[PDB]
Amino acid sequence: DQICIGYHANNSTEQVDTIMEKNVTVTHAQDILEKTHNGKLCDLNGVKPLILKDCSVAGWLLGNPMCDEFIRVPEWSYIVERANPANDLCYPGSLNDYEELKHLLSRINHFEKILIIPKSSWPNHETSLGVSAACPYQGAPSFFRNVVWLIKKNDAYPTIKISYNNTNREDLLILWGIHHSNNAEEQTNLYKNPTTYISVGTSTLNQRLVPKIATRSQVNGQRGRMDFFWTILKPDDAIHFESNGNFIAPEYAYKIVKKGDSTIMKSGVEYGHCNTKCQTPVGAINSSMPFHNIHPLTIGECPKYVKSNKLVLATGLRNSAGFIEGGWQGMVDGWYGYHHSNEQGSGYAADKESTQKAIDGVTNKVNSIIDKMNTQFEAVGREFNNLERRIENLNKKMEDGFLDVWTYNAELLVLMENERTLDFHDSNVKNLYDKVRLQLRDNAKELGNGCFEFYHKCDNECMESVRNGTYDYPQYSEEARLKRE
Amino acid sequence: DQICIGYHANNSTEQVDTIMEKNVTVTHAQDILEKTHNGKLCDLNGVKPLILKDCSVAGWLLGNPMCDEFIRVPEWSYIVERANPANDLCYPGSLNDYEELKHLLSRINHFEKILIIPKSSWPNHETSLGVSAACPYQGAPSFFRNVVWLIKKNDAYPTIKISYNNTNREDLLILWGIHHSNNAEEQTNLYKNPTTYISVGTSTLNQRLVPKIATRSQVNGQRGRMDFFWTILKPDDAIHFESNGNFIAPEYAYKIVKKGDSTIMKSGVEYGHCNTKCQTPVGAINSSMPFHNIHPLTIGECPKYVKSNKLVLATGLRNSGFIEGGWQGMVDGWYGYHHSNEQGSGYAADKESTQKAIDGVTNKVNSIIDKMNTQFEAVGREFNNLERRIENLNKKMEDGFLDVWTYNAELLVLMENERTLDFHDSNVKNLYDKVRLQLRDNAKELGNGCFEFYHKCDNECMESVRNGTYDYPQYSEEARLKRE
Amino acid sequence: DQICIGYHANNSTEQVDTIMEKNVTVTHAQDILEKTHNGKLCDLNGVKPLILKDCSVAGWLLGNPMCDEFIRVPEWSYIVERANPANDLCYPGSLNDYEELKHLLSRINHFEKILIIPKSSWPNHETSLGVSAACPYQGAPSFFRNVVWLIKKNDAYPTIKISYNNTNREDLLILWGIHHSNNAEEQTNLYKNPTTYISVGTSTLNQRLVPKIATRSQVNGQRGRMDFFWTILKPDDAIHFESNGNFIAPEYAYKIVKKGDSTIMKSGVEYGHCNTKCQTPVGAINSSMPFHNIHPLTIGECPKYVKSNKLVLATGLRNSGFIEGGWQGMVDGWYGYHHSNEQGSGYAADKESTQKAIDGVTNKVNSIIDKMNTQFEAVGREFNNLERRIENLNKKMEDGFLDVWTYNAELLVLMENERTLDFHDSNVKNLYDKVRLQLRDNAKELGNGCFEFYHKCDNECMESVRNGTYDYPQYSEEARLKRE
Ligand SMILES: *[C@@H]1O[C@H](CO)[C@@H](O)[C@H](O)[C@H]1NC(C)=O
Ligand SMILES: *[C@@H]1O[C@H](CO)[C@@H](O)[C@H](O)[C@H]1NC(C)=O
Ligand SMILES: *[C@@H]1O[C@H](CO)[C@@H](O)[C@H](O)[C@H]1NC(C)=O
Ligand SMILES: *[C@@H]1O[C@H](CO)[C@@H](O)[C@H](O)[C@H]1NC(C)=O
Ligand SMILES: *[C@@H]1O[C@H](CO)[C@@H](O)[C@H](O)[C@H]1NC(C)=O
Ligand SMILES: *[C@@H]1O[C@H](CO)[C@@H](O)[C@H](O)[C@H]1NC(C)=O
Ligand SMILES: *[C@@H]1O[C@H](CO)[C@@H](O)[C@H](O)[C@H]1NC(C)=O
Repeated sequence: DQICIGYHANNSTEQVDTIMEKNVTVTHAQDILEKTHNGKLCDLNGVKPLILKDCSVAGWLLGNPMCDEFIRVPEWSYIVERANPANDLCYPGSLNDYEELKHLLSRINHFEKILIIPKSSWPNHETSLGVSAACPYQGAPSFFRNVVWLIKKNDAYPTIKISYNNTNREDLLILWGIHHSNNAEEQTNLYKNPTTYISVGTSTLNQRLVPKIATRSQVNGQRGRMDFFWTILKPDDAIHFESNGNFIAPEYAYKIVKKGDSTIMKSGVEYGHCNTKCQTPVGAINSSMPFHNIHPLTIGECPKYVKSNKLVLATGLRNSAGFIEGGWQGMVDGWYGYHHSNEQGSGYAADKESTQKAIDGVTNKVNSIIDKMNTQFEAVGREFNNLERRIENLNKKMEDGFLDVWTYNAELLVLMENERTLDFHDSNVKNLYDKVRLQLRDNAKELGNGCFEFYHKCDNECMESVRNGTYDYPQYSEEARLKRE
Repeated sequence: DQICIGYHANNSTEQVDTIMEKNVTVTHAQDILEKTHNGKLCDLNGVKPLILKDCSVAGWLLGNPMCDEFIRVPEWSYIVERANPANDLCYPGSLNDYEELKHLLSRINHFEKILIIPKSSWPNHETSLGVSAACPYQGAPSFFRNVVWLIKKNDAYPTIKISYNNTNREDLLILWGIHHSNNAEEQTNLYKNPTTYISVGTSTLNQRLVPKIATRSQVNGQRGRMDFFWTILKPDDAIHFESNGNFIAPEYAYKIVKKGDSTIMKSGVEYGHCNTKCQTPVGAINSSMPFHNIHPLTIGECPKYVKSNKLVLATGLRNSGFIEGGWQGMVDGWYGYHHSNEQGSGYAADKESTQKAIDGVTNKVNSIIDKMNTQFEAVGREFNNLERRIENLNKKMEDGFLDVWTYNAELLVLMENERTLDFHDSNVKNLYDKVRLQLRDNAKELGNGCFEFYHKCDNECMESVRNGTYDYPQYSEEARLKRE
Repeated sequence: DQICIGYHANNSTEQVDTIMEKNVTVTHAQDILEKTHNGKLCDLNGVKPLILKDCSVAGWLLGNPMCDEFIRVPEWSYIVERANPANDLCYPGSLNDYEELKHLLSRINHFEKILIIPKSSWPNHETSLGVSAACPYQGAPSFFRNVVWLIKKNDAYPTIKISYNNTNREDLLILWGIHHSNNAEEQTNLYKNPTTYISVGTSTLNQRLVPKIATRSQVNGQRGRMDFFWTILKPDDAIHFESNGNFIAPEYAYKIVKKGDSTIMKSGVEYGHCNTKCQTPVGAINSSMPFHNIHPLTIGECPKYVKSNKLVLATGLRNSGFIEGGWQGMVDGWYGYHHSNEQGSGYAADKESTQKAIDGVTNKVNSIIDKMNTQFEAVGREFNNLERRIENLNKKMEDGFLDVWTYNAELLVLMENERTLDFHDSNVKNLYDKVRLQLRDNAKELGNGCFEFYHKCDNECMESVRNGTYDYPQYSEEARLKRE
């Protein structure tokens, strides 16, 4: 007749690795790595992205004829540009500080196109003949919609002096430009004056733009260039333009309210009509998990990116070395338990108030690991041009350096803490074995099989008494002494 | 008679968290995070900062007539500016590469102003009428002091050619400027020449400045602009100027000796006459702790910034077995003995086990604290309105380090608090098993962490249990008779 | 007569630290810090570096007469420059975006010089008279090899109009320049037109360079300057030039194909005809270790730089318990027994317990090593003197990761070293308990980790305890008679 102390077992094929042991098969386990994404672009904390479809920020702002998605997205959380946007700056040219404009325009609380300078304001200039084939609507010469290309009237280009005073109590992104002619004849056939200039003036702005007339290669059919510039006119300031020619003048402008920053996501996944806290270029994540293996370029309150394919914590115990050779599959109601063998019956009876302390403790470990990184911050990817490659490497080295920090720390944490969990189970069961012993030492033989050879025949009642620690060895003393000497 | 094994307890309400348990009351604790700061701007490693009051670096450098208060301080460690300096450039304009000059001048080991180009070097030119309302000394029209605004003399502005050969064995910060007019009438009225230029050339510098005459909105009453430029002249180089107008000419210059760098601190906190190794915009830290939560924009050998409000390490044993009782009566050691015999009762601590634990617990805390080995660096924010991308790259960096340090500092505390509390438990068990091995069968293992002496033990054999000098033969027969 | 439980000891003087215990001498150890290099510059993953001996990238790209080691390498993994290169721009001047060109040229998969504008293309200009004493070759005036300094012919400089269509299926790096003359007399002597220009135009380039005729300081004996500009002409694009004068015309251009990035290294070390995955300026690393203390500025897949001088993990046994005592005589194992009987005294080891430990501590060391992500390709970057703020940003990042990696590594060693020692203590105690249950009421627990056999035990009887097959009945009555 004997009683034994044991640990739970099940059908789990789940494996965890530890610092000193690999491919340990455990009963229960929880992966702290989120590997799933919805596959759709979604809203970020309630606000909808500005999905410029085959358009660029420059083409959308200046008003490329081919771009016809609604300018009326009043607020956005991030801009979604396709990589290599199809339609951008139809007339060959540039936009100064495109990348800084895009950054400002990444998250905008209020975007309202207003007309600041009417086409009626150019009485001595022609507003209808500033078109090019390169910028084409329905197979006809057209131009940028929100900017005007002014040419001569009656072989004359009288000097322009104009001003717009922002009266709107809201900042204004005003876009203007210069046309670079290809020859002196082209200069005198669109403008009339040979030497030209553009002056732009605000409180912060002093500009002098002179055309560069020289032979250039042809892009989109034209050997001339249009270089655009921008400023943010403050609530009560005036912008002053002066030109004797070569002026792509502002007609429309944009009201800007700037509160918060984001990035331009480059992706092709469709808007899924959803909301998320974390947005990847390939999908969106809904998770409290601490780490993720999806995409480096994430926007929102996102998990930390690591290179791991799996990060399996151990929420349970081993499946079938120590004094207790194996696990009892038949035990169902507890992790730690007793086995009573006597004449009345032999069965498995688990010990709660030991399993319960274990399940709460291991659960708190998992939750402490998951929640103590509530350091989740708003973060984004970035964009740098082809003459900022050195700054790009700083970004790559920072992003890669943080990756290697988390990947090493996370895996070691999993390996270190999983070992402690498995030994915490081995320590917990010995405390049950030691509690049963030290209460019946003389009456049973410590076989070391995890079992005690009960010299005294114990009924089902003293089994529960041993479980409750209420075994009186005087009550059962001599029946064991007869088997003893 | 019986002898008991147990641990110490006290009045402390200090609570610590482990990775597996929360709100665990312990006898002693240690927070490894610093929340206390001086509340004053102290000197950094012996050097007093350059506190500019309602002054910007540009206004202090160029000589804003309202900014001349801090003219003679030979060296400094960091520059203190208010968030919105009120004086700055009286005549509207700019200073090229301002934020790089600010960085260069954040830590200077020698600054001295010298007269490089006297006002007597400008005959045939006028040194007296270059004054504006925007720059005001005692309500009177004035202008920047360290630079000169030359204007025409006798309705003529002769082209001037001037050179300065630095001879001072130290580098010279030379500033100069161009005045952008507003109309052709303003130009001729100030400099008879209509088309103008400023050529500036050193060994490293080739500069051509031509004025931008155009209408602009007004600020500080003037619609014109003064764009300023600077260069560092190496100790045996010369700077060569040439202009036919619009030349804001250097009069004074500064000897620079830069042997290190810091940043500009934006703060209005008063100057306390103190010394510190770590300074924040809100105060100074002299802690040796690894982590801190005072301010992000620290400057110096500072702890690591974390988002925690508390980081409490367990240095005690009150909570977290079959010995589940903590003796509040024991007042001399962490682990100890309790003897109950017919002679009396008493508490006595195991000094060996207690001191071994104390020195080990103190090493665990000292390991975490002293292994940090922080480096010196400054965390100022020094990027302009068209440099926002670099500004975010700094933000993601210093926020990415926040998340690394906070997550690791928190778990380190949780992880090592568990080991500490189980270190205490196992140290208790070692005392129990020590006592058990001596009393093989001469006493009964009660199971509550105590032993029931079968024989009778006086106070001196109780001391034999403490000293490991218990004689099993002496009480063996007496105890054997006690059984049955 | 007695059997015992203990651990192995040797001559090892290796000292490690734990979180609670300092300077503990162990039997076996392993340092996870790499502290050695080969002292030579090696190939990076099978690709030779471009070693510009006392040459700058400008002096090699432009044809400095003394730097003109024409390319023998079609590709390179990184560029090795000296700290202060000695040749560079012989005629004083500048190269636009020099630091970004050095990033692009830092790793090149294929590089081939080609003649794009033959000197036969200039029939109305003098291609032979453009030399200077600033650029000397073999005692004679020379100039840059890969560019032509066109001057006037027959007191006439007709406006230049030239175009080069790229037809090479590869991108072309083209370099041109502008000469800044010192006076109007010099301008009319070398060129004839007094007001000049240089227009350069591709699909992505619109440029207008005008000379800066002004007095400058004398560098390399010349007060003139030559400012060079570069572009990358895409495979089916044309560059267009137009110059009134002051034109330093492209003669030779370079084919560029670019597939990776790898910084420029400043080292005086000599090439060693070797290959590595990790390179430092001091030497090259051949390590699988997680961390290193060799040089901050590495290139390749490298361990992590830290400030530590040693990161010694413990794989041994000594001086971790109350089964204390080390047996120097117990070779051939880590855990085992000491048998003392009339037949003699000897040691024996528990093979299964020892092997389970050496495999456990081996995995611990290999887990700390293998979980390292072997980084990526790496760099030490370079910024110029008006970019000191970004340098500070790069400094903060590199120094920030140091403090992160050092602290995490050091404390990881301290934490895992404690439990490695406690792993041995608990494994020894498990052998003690295994023997005690076989020796039930046949010996007495002395408490020092040794069992005094009540009966008399043979040599083979001792072996039965190790074997796990000790018959309590066979020696039952003898021990009862020895217990009085
Ligand atoms: C652990 O299991 C995986 C999956 O079968 C296997 O790839 C790996 O080799 C195993 N680890 C060891 C040490 O055998
Ligand atoms: C711990 O203590 C604080 C203060 O009483 C209490 O608000 C908090 O709920 C407690 N946390 C837990 C898990 O009991
Ligand atoms: C624009 O209008 C406001 C109205 O108060 C006026 O103060 C201002 O002078 C104008 N701003 C200019 C010319 O900068
Ligand atoms: C300045 O004076 C010294 C006197 O020896 C002279 O060598 C040096 O050339 C001068 N510097 C310049 C730029 O002329
Ligand atoms: C130290 O002990 C080992 C065997 O344990 C032996 O091989 C080695 O030679 C000894 N080292 C020295 C310096 O004596
Ligand atoms: C540990 O060993 C080193 C080298 O012998 C010694 O400098 C140091 O003082 C020792 N540490 C302590 C706490 O004794
Ligand atoms: C260059 O050559 C090809 C083939 O003749 C031609 O199609 C192309 O237009 C040329 N490009 C330029 C910019 O001249």
